[PDB]
Formats: sequence, C-alpha cells, structure tokens
Amino acid sequence: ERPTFYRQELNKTIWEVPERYQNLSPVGYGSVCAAFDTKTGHRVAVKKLSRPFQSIIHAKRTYRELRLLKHMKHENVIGLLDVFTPARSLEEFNDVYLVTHLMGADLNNIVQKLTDDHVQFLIYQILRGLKYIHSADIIHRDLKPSNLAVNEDCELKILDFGLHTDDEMTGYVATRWYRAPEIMLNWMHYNQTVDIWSVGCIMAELLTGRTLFPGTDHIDQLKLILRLVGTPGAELLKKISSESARNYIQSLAQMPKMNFANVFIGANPLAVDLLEKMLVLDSDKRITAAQALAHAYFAQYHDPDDEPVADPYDQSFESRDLLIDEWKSLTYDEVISFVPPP
Ligand SMILES: O[C@@H](c1ccccc1)[C@@H]1N(CC2CC2)[C@H]2CC[C@]1(O)CC2
Ligand SMILES: [Cl-]
Ligand SMILES: [Cl-]
Ligand SMILES: [Cl-]
Ligand SMILES: [Cl-]
Ligand SMILES: [Cl-]
Ligand SMILES: [Mg+2]
Repeated sequence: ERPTFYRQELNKTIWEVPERYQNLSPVGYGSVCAAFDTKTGHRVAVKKLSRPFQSIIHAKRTYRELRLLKHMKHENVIGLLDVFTPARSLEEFNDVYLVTHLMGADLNNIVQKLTDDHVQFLIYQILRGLKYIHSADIIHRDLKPSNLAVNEDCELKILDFGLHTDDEMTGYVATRWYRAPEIMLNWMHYNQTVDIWSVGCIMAELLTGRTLFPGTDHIDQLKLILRLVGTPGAELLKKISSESARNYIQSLAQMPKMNFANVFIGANPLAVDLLEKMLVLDSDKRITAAQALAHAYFAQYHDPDDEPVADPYDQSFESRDLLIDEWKSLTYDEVISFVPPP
C-alpha cells in the first residue's frame, strides 16, 4: 500500500514526504534535510533532487545515481534506506527523494592526534570498501577526506561517488590534490587503479598531518609528484597517448625516486612499504585493494572470511542513447521496485 504523504514548505522549498519521516530540518544538485525515521529509528538525511529530468544529460545522471545507490550493500559504503516519489503514476512523475543514514563528521572534522593504530583501522576500512566497489567494476574516481564519513568509534563509510568541471579543478584546490596523474592530465584511458593512488595520498596525510601534493595548479602538482616518485621511463612513456603530453614530460630533467623512509620520518616501516606500493606512477604496477588487505600493516584487522565482494553490476546503460522521457521511465521503474534492507 502507498503511504500517506504530507506537505510543507521549508526554506522556500516544498517537501512532500511519507508520514514516517518527522521533524525535518534543512542542512544544505539538490536540497537536503535531516529527519527522524519512525519506522527504523535512525536519524536520516533526505535529499530532494533538483531538476532531475531537465535534459538528456541530467535525466541519465539521475538514473545513474539511483542505480549505483540501489546496488551498494556493504558496511564501509553509503547505502540506500529508501527512495520515494509523491507521484501516483508515470504521467505525473516529477520529483525524486533519496534517504540514507545521517552522517555528522568527515575525515577532515576528525583529523585529533592519530596513533598508528588509528591509521591502520581507517585505511583498512577504505580498502575493504574499495575491494567491494572494484569487484563490481565500479570506479569511485573522487576519493578524498571530505568524501569519507567517520563516527565516534572510528568507523568509516565511503560516499559521494563520481557521477567535476574544468573550473572546479583549477588552482590551489583540494578537488585535485588526491587525483592520479594519468587522469589529472588526460594521459590515457584510466581504470580502477586511480582509486589506489588516492588512498596513498590520504594515508600519507593521516601520518604527517599535511597534504601530500598541494599543487597551486596542474603543472606545479605534477612537479611535486615527479620529485617524490621519479620521472617516467620509456616503458610508461609508451602508454601516454598524447604526443604533446609525451613531449612535455620529456622536457623535464630526469629525477630518481626518493627514499620514502627519509620523507615519512619516524613512520612504521610497514606503513612506508605500503605507501611505496600504492604511489607508483605506472598504474599497471600499483597494488590492488585485494592485495593491500593482505599486507602485514593490517595484520591485526585482516580477516579473509569477512571481506566480501559485490553482486555483478550491469552498466550497459552507460553506452545507450535514449530520449529524456525514456530515461525518466527507467528511473520511475527503479523507484517503484525498491525493496528496503532488513
Ligand atoms: O548526496 C547527498 C545524499 C543525501 C541523501 C541520500 C543520498 C545522497 C550526500 N549526503 C549524504 C548524507 C549521509 C550524510 C551529504 C550531503 C551531500 C552529499 O553529497 C554528501 C554528504
Ligand atoms: Cl509513512
Ligand atoms: Cl512527483
Ligand atoms: Cl577533501
Ligand atoms: Cl636530465
Ligand atoms: Cl545489475
Ligand atoms: Mg563530497
């Protein structure tokens, strides 16, 4: 049976939601409210999408977000508690609302004086969630401290999957400091190995308290990266598709890889070893999430019987060309077929 909905205007926005959601309070693409869910007892975040079907690009993006959130079922990844529309039919369908557990602090708000044990547990949880994500052939693309939610018990969830413009990535900006060089400069077709570079940048910052590659622009950032990991050899240069990018790289004086024990002074030697395996310029040679979980740095947390993989995820829609109303109808079907978690 369809629940009873109630209407209210909050901060010049109309919200029409099921009675189960009470005490709505604005907190922040879309608009977001905190609420109390009387069915589950959780405090929740409720997001009303802004203009979900205003263009082919926007309609496909709405479908993409709903498909991804419906699939993710893992302790270290954001999940979907509910999705609803007040519409009674496809003909009157206009608005989409998404519901998840309310999170209060990200990794920035946490990072305290972190012990090495704290770094072990936080990085372990990122890699456990990434093993799951990558097993479904999903690439996050935007891992950074503001996209990692952390609670009082140091438990962590990955959120805000890549679903960013040129201006957003320009200058002295945290939106670029965690990106792998091959994607920052469009060197080649990237893959899931981009996320491991980001994990290395995050782990370094938890150990030192400082951003690893805080470049003032794309070129300054590349210079900081190459000073640490070395300039590329002929093997990697062959993999860069742009002749212009290859010519630029070859204009730089050659540099050896630095000694990571003299950069990360005083850190656990096992942490230093893991950083050397994540921060490798050639993405083909980086450690994977599944391999990293078995590294000795995580010995007190690793349990191979409690590191699950995902159900298969069909992304064939990404190469499909449809009209606005066809993306809209596919989205409607996914709203009405949602089954809540236990
Ligand atoms: O996109 C928002 C969202 C809300 C409800 C369901 C699904 C997604 C997401 N929420 C997640 C809330 C759990 C904390 C926050 C505001 C913007 C943000 O992008 C990142 C932090
Ligand atoms: Cl209800
Ligand atoms: Cl509607
Ligand atoms: Cl950030
Ligand atoms: Cl040289
Ligand atoms: Cl699927
Ligand atoms: Mg974010």
